[PDB]
Amino acid sequence: AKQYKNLVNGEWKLSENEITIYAPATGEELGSVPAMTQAEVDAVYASAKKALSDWRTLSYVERAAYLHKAADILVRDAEKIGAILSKEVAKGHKAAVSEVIRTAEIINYAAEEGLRMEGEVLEGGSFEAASKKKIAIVRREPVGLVLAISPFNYPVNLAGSKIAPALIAGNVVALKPPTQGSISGLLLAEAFAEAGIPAGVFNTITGRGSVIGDYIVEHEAVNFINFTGSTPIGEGIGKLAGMRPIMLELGGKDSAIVLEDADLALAAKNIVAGAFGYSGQRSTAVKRVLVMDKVADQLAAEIKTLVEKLSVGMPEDDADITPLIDTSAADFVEGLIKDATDKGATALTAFNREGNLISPVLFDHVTTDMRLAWEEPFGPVLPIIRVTTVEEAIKISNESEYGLQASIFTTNFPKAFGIAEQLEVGTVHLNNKTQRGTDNFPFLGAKKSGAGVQGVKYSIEAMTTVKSVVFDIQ
Amino acid sequence: AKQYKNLVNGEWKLSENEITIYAPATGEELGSVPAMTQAEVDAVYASAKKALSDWRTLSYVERAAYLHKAADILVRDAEKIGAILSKEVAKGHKAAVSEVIRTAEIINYAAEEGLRMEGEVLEGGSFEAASKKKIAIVRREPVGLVLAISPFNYPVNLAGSKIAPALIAGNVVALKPPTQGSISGLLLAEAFAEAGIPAGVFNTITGRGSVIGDYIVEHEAVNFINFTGSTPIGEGIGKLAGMRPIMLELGGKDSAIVLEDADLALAAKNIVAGAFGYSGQRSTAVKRVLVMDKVADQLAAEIKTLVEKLSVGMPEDDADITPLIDTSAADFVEGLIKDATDKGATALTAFNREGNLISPVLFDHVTTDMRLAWEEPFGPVLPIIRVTTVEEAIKISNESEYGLQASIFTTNFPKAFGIAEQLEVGTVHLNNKTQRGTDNFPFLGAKKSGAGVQGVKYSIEAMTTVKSVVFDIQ
Amino acid sequence: LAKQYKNLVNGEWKLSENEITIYAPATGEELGSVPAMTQAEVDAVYASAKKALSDWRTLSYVERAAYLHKAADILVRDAEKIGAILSKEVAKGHKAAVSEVIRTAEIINYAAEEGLRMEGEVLEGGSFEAASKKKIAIVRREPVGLVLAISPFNYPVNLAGSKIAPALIAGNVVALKPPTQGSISGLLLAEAFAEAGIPAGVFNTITGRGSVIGDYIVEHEAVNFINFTGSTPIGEGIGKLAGMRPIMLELGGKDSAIVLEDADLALAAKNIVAGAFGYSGQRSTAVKRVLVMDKVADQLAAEIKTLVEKLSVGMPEDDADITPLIDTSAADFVEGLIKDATDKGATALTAFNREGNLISPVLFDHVTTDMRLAWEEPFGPVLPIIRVTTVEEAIKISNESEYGLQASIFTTNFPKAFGIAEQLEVGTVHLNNKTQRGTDNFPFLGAKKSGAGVQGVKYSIEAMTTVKSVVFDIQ
Amino acid sequence: LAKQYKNLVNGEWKLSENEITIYAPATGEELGSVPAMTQAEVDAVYASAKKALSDWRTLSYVERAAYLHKAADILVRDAEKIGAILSKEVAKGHKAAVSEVIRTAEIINYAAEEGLRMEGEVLEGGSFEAASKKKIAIVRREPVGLVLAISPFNYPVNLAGSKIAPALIAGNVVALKPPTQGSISGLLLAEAFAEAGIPAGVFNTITGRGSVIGDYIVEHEAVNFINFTGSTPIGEGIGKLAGMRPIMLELGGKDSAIVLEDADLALAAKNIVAGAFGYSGQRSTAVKRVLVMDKVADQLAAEIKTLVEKLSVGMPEDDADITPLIDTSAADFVEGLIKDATDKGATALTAFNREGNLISPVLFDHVTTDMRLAWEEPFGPVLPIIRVTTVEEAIKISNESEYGLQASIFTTNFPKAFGIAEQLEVGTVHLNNKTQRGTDNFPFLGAKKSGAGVQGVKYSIEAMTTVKSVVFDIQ
Repeated sequence: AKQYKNLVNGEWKLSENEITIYAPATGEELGSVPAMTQAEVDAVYASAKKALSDWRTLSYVERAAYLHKAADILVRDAEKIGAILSKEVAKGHKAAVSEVIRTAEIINYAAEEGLRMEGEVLEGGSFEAASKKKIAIVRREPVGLVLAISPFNYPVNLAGSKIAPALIAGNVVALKPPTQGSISGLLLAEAFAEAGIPAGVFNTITGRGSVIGDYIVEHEAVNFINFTGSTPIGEGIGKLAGMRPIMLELGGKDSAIVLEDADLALAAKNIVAGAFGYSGQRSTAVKRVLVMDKVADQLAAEIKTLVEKLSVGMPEDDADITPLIDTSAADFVEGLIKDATDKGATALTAFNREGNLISPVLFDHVTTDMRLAWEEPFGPVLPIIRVTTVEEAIKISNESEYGLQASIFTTNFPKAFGIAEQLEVGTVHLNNKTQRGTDNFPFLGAKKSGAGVQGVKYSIEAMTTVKSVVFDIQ
Repeated sequence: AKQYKNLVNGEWKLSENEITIYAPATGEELGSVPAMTQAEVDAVYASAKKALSDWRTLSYVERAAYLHKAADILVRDAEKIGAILSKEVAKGHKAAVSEVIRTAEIINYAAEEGLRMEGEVLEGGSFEAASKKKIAIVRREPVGLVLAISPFNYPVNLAGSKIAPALIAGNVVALKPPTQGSISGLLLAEAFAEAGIPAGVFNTITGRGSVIGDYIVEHEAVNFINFTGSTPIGEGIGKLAGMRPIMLELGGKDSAIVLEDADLALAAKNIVAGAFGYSGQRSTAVKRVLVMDKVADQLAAEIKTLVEKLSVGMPEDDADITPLIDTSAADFVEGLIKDATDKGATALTAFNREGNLISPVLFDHVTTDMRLAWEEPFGPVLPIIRVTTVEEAIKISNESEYGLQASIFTTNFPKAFGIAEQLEVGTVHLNNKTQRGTDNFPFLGAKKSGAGVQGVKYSIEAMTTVKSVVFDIQ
Repeated sequence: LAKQYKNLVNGEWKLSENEITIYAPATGEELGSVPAMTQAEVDAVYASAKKALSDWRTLSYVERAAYLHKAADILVRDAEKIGAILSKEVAKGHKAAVSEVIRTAEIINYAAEEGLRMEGEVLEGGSFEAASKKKIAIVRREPVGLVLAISPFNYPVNLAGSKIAPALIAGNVVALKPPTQGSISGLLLAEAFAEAGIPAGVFNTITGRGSVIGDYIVEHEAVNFINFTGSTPIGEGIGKLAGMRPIMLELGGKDSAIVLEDADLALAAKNIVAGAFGYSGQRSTAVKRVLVMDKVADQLAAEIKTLVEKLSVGMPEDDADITPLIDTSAADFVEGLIKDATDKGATALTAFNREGNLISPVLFDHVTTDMRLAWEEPFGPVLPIIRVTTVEEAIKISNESEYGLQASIFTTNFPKAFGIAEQLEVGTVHLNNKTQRGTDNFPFLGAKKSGAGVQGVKYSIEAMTTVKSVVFDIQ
Repeated sequence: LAKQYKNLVNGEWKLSENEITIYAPATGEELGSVPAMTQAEVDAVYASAKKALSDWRTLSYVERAAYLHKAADILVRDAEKIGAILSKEVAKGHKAAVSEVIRTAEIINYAAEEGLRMEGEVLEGGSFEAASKKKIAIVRREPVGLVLAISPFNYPVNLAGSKIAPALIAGNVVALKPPTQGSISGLLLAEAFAEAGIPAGVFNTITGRGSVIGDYIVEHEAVNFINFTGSTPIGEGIGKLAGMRPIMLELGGKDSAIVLEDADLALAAKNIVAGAFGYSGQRSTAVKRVLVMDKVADQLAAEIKTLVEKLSVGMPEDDADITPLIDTSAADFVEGLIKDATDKGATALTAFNREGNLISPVLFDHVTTDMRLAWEEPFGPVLPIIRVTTVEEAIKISNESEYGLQASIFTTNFPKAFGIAEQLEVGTVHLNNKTQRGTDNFPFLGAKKSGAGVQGVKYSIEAMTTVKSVVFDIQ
């Protein structure tokens, strides 16, 4: 347990006050992180804007080199970092190390994607004959200062997924990790520091959201806000952003539509893996099964068999189901479970809770009057909602305020594509669980699920603008 | 003078209350536009969302046919529409007709640009070997209901520049013109009505900002806000946008940097043309001259002689300088002229005001102490600021809160490019006035100049999103 | 009614001292004559084209597009007039011939709008080495120069315009050499461009005997690009005569229809027959061999047989499904394939009949790969059904062909169909539908002997443009 | 010291019954020997490549990229080992030879990362016709098959890797035929791919005598694509042997450097001399004629003269600017161009000397269009200065050449330079800098006799790929 420091203008800085961070699964004290003041935030942003001029005028090759070096150090330190990440957010140990490796893969991919950035030459003669000698040389430029806010459930992966695309394009960056997860974000920062990233190009901010939460987002120095977290926090960010560009990755309630001709064994396998991965603490998780009545009984029984095999225990033992992030999270999940039971749902697996470790709960015969049909639990509970027509399944799917992803299980792929067109989501996975991977694919959501398009090349594009130079050929 | 009506769900609807419109130059009564209630706004949006489903399922070529017919109708009625448009916002008669013709060019170009919408196919094997059989089919979709808000100084051109890109992409649209400029916006709507646009696919809103101003923007049926107007109004819109995507075309203070090796006569021609067009009531217009001392005196003389040749009079006579949009506008410009005179600027041309018809005022020896060096006048007044180094011109240029376009006048193009890379603007014009065109080129502004990227293909991309369908090849 | 037709040369209409009489293949009716150009007259066409190139490539895209749109308008106006003669010249159904002219106008309009929004690119030296971070490349599109467009008899207007309009929008000049059978239809298409006001020499035509100018028009150093549709052997020859100059070749095919056990057999049969016997099978893109899993072969053969029996057999003016073949050699060849299959023991499910060069549609079942009909492109109304017992065997037999234009897969398992498509050596695979070139914005290409280059509108434009790079250092 | 080298054949190293001994062109030193393959041994190379193609193209992009990155890493490691031998083999400066190997590694790495993230497209039938609005085309990239790569003596590693890496990342298999003079350097490159673990048959080498296998390796049916850099006459012969198969040719140049009256003459002279005399002028891309406005010609000539007189002349081991030319025939040819210019009255501003095949750098002024040096590519250290009176004249003379690779424009008026560039019949125009292929992400192409196809990394990958369309109807 160390006293961790922020990276500020090439230096490691403590603050007057600090926040002690405990392992959710064991209460073990892991260390402290600084409680930055609003003025300390100003200093970070000031250092970053000063470094921006020299950073954006480097070559793409040179900026890519730092990112590649940082990714190499992350791979080297994957076990060290993953061990601490595992404790900090109660994530299975092996899964935590895999998160660090995936972050390195994304950083390397972003570097090589961004370095081949291309512009366009537009012909005035495409629009009016009199301007045929006028051409526009359109080149990309960084937006400036990117504020990256990562989430507790991917405190390294969804930090690097923001940082690396921003840096390659010439942006400078300030990372605000979640307090629960700030140790992991600082451990990611060290790899960038050791890679030699110039002073102020990349910095970190830590503190409680009461002191600095709104402040870091409102600050006029910030040119882009890239956030992953809860919908209510993300909606608040949208207001404070003003005219500034944003990327928001918010909640989800992904539907898994199972038609009558589906491969029920494949459906059940994917639904359980996607729904209960990391105890259901993921935006891109199967969170409601919309199953045609004719196959519902059998599908529910095969899902139940797989849920009962999920291990329930501690992160260090690589348990499928680990304790939730904090007591409020599990209290909210328990309330949803109770509301379903009170309204008549069938508990195919039994609710149990020891501390914040909730056993995986599978409900059948869930109806739309139950909170569990709509509210995102961020816990290990899955509702099965029976439907009688595919039109009903589409309407119930679309009635959700969320629209991140959806799955369609069916052997009729032309019909599945037609269904996909009508779903109000970013991505539809056919005969597979929802997921944001592979990380080159676009990742986005409709409605309250957020704004902007992620995925590596899409993040790069989102965090750049264009500069047009127009002249007349003579 | 007639009673004008809003296009709502295929019918021309009146309101209980109405607003009488008068020509700003003559006081002639041109007619009345409806003063909608919030309930009538609700009905407009309900019609749009109800028409969205059928509209988005049409083929691209079917949507393009409506736009082509609307543009053909505008060309037919260009004289008729321009004649009234000239009265409504005191634009030169010939320039008003040219606006309508240009709008049709944009509408046709948008139709053909958008109908060739392509998707992309991404390989899971680009990122990891285990996903080589997984591919993503990424296709474009509309964002939903687009609220289009046009400006008084281009009430047709910068209405159609938003409507056509939206429509071709399968969005539905509600056009909120400015009250002064609503007749022209409704005349534009007639062209779309006569083209047979399905009921609810395109609608108009008119009314008072105090009743429906914020209501139309914050309404939850609106999925995209596309606005051109003043920077304080745009800032208000960004706050009300929340998470929803926006496009804002706000103010400008475009600088014209004139170096020592410049063609001073050519610079003066372009500077005067760009600065005093439509009496300076344009966001993209030379609004300040940053000239090196050595050539300042000769440049000022060449600019002065050209300002003296500008005609000053009534729109129907095609005067270069016409009466400003309203008395508040002229009052504000008079105050900037007075503040510069009182601080010691040399008026190379005489300030004369007759009603709201202000004569073109050219100031020399302007300094950063004066309001005219920074504030956007939206009137026929042009400051000349002398600088000693290129670094000083760049610093003064970027110190503005606006960053729309810039002009560089020089014979050294490699140097001009290096300067353009440092200017915080969307577009840099070499040896030419700042201008929005050609309409296929990107049009964007940095800082308080707005958000998002316009130009035809860029507009279409902004007002679409993507839908990814992922599946495994077997 | 048998007019004497003229070539469009540098804005003028020119006869030649000798001529070639064109006869209707279905009736023998004399339709007119076309000039038999000398090599010296070809020289004049090419000299006029290169002269016009300088002023044509320097027009704006908008100006070039306006000419194309006008020409397409005129084609739509005269679609009945032109289709009436096209039908006679190549013995194509009257309604089909008119539809060809309409489809050509749609391609021309689409090419103009596709080509005018062509874009360049800006590349960063700093993408590759830090020392060149201030060096940028401004890359803009340019035409290749003079494009020789050679159209085919089976689409003498459609696959003339598919070359002319993409070439013209990008700033190329064009010379159209139709086939003798199809030259009248090509000159009628030329009328529309002339009336559209296309500048003198920007678009020209050439007609003549192959023994006089056949190789000459290709070997001429004035030609910078050859865009050809026709037979494989004739296309192979052009490949040698082209030298280093770029080419596009649209040659023959032997498209396979793979029918799996889970396929909708009735739908598969409908698509197979429509694609196989359209225009009497005289189409490079067309189902020319059914590879059917044995479990469903009997039912599929029965479904196909009943449709083939319903095909009409008659004259172009009657819009018969099966019209007379292009000439006597073509019909003899088809009869030879029919006789080899019969002699080797194939089952004729429909009756062979021949009146002149009008061959009735022949469906064969139980075809084996020792039969010529299994491999050789007939360009006639005959279709073999070949039974297989595994998908792997169907893939091997499909890929053993020297042709690789398109393939159809009929199945309800689309993930599997995609895996099969990855292994098929073809340009395009159609799922639960017949092979086809359309829609004309899609890519159209063949592997192996089926051709060279990628067509479809935007792809055809890219093939007939090059790049001009301007590199400078920012200071 | 002199080693016996072997070809890489299906993952094994093979000798041949006969071999070819390679000697250092600067010293006559015996460097080693390479096999003299027979036609049957060529058959075995191509058969092994075609067998490996199926397994190679079904790998993921990342897997293929990993092999390329490993090979480059090995190349950087052995850059001094390989550079030292390359220096001797083609009489290139020792330092410049090592740099060529390093640049090859850089190009290989760039091609790996460029190729792995190439994408397909989804096209809408509803863009062309309403009735097809539910039909979509899923268009993905596929390799062309076996790529024959032919590298040149002047860049035997760099312009081998510029073909091998783009070909491989796209899923093609490759056979590399280096030039005899340069075959050792080509086989040393092959070792780096072998040590990287490239699967057997995916990459192979061929060496032999042109009189034995010269045409055979190109005419072979197994080859699906020929990618060649070398002389124009050799490249012309490849075009006809290629048939319908796609090709890329990098041939000769006669790049003009147009110097206008407002140009910085001192900077123009520096760039002209560095470009014209690099590697003794043995480069297709290189200033080979100066077209200078007569008002500044006198001052430019003296500025060029001063720098030419400073160039070092000597052995590769000493890193001289001017090294011995590749062989005697090449020096004889350059001497004949120098003599023709002298005999026709040109002014020699620097003296002509020839030690063996080491020719001193000759600058000629007052060169006229009747002199062979004004037109013919010397591939030697001689540079003509040609005085013009108008920019129009400079454009005309430039465009009269049968070569059209690149051109330089030296001036302060960039809008005018851009207008001049549009009129130049070349691939790339450099403003106020020497002509050059780099940076290697930029397009590299030539007009007229200067080649065919567009090079540069991403352009090379696109040229050696095709498309596979899968079309279906949404329900």
